[PDB]
Order: sequence, then C-alpha cells, then structure tokens
Amino acid sequence: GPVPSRARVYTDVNTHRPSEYWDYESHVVEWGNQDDYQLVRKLGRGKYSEVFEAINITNNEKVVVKILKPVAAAKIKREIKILENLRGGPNIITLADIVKDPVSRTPALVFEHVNNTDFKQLYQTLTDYDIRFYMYEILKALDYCHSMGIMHRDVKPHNVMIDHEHRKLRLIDWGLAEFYHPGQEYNVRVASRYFKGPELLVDYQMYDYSLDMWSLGCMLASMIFRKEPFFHGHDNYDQLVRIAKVLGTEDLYDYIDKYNIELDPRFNDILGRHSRKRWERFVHSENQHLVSPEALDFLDKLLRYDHQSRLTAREAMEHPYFYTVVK
Ligand SMILES: O=C(O)c1ccc(Nc2nc(-c3ccccc3)cs2)cc1
Repeated sequence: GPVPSRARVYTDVNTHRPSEYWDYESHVVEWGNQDDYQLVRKLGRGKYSEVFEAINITNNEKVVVKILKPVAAAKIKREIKILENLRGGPNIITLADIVKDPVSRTPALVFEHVNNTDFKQLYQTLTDYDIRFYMYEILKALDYCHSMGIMHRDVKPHNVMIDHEHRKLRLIDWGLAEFYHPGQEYNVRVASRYFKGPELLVDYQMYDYSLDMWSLGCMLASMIFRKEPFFHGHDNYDQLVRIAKVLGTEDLYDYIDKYNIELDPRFNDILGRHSRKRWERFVHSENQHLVSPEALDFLDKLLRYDHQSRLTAREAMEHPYFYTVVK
C-alpha cells in the first residue's frame, strides 16, 4: 500500500480548533432577503453554478450573485463555512449575504463586485514587474487560507479576479475548497486538467496545501513563457505525459517509488523515457523580457513532482524574484 504523507506546515491547525470551526455539517445558515437583489445579466455558467451581475437596490451597490446547481447544493455548508472563516483575509473574496433563490430553490451566494479583465487578454499582456506584483498578491491569499487550515484545490487564471485599473486582486470560487486533516485521504477529482498536480494524476489521495503551489507554478510558467496553458494535455493521462516531457521520467519514477505508488499500467505504452529540460528551451524573442535567473529559480522550486519538496506560500514570498516588488 501507499506510504502516508503529512503537510510540512500548518499540520495540526484543525486538530486544536473547536469542532464548530471545521465541522461544516453542523453549521446553521442565516438566510437573508432575496428581494434585496435585482439581477442585471448572466456573467457565466459552470457545471456547479450560474453567476450573475446584480444590484443591491437598498444602497445601489453592484454585487455578484452565484446561484448553485442542485449537484453543488449538497455541499453548500462546506463553501459557506470556509467563506465565513476566511472573510476579511488578504485578497480573499468577501461573502456579503446568503439567500434562497426563488426559481432554483437552491442557495445563492452574494459577493462583493470586482471589475475583472479577461485573463485571455490580461495575463498574457502583463509586464515583468506586473507578473511579480500579481503573483505576490496571490501568495498573500494562499498563505492566509493554508494558515487557517484550508486547501483551495482549484487555483487557475479564471479563479483570480483582477481590477488592473485599481491593481486589486481577489481569489474566488471556494466551491472545491476543503479543511486539511492530517492522514485524511481526499478525492483526486479536483482542479482543472491543466493545473492538476502529479499527486492527482497518479491517484495519490493523501495530499495537502502543496497541491495549490503546483497549480500556482503552472500559472507562472504560462505568464513568463507566453504559452497558454503551459502543460496542454488532451486528457488526464496525456496531462502526466506533457509534464514528463519537461520535468523528465527519472524524477517521476523516484516520486512514485518514494510513496510506494503503483502507476496505472496504461502509462507503460505512453510515458516513454525523457530527460529533464533546461528552461532556456522555452525562452524566445517574444518572451525573453519576462524571463530572469530569479524567475527560473522560483519556477524550479514550485514545479517539483514531490509535493513535500515544493516551496510553501510563506517561503515563496521570501524569494529573490519578489525583491523588486514594492512592499
Ligand atoms: O466565489 C465565486 O465563485 C465568485 C466570486 C466572485 C465572482 N465575480 C465575478 N465573476 C465574474 C464572471 C464569472 C463567470 C464568467 C465571467 C465572469 C465576473 S465578476 C465570481 C465568482
């Protein structure tokens, strides 16, 4: 069987807290008035919710209303508890109200409004300074939630709202977020394909906060190399092959050896043999101004197969890559 693993930081934060903090099933929802909000336009639809721009007609303030689908309506108590526990934290989306949608009959979450710019238009238009500035802002949010015993589990560009005009950032969609308990085996069907950590791809269930740091590394590689996404898998199996063509197969085998994991035998006919690549192979005339020795050292310390060997969010904030950022 697989060898157990524990987070190297914030290991026992939930073991000391009173049951009320992490026992989300026991939480009682204080429902507000849905008629306080007037829906303006549909912003988007996912497999778990529909998002709307709305107006709070009492104070004329712009808000965002997230109406959960019945499939996600089952684990509403987890998302509500997490959002309340993290409320006021640096760069964390602020939950303003919870109401009962009259049409879906499911809960609807009301949030503060952020004037976001499409990442497919922004993230790939930033300067070297701005990439460093916004990465530091994301790290503030990740260290905060990890210090409060929570894993985000869906870090990706679409989950980071940025008001580039005001230089304001918010980490959103805490629908897949979970409380970290040492020794707990978790569902590997989390995060979006391109941002899934190797622990998920090899079906290793005893993962931790370090999963968010792999996802952050994928975001950084895409920004500094101008390649969207960086690891472009056709499916979950091809996703691991794309990673192995860059990081090499020897360190992958060492990883699975260390944790006594048995790879799905379907990998025997698709993985092949690959040496680790130097990051200069991805540098070209169009992205060279975004690349520095500090950016490459930082990336090297996030994109590691071994989840225990990755920089934590606090260690990442100490990195020379951020020395140029005004604090
Ligand atoms: O916690 C959440 O899930 C959450 C919080 C705040 C959120 N704000 C906003 N979303 C959008 C949006 C959503 C989907 C497609 C296009 C635009 C614009 S401004 C969206 C979602």
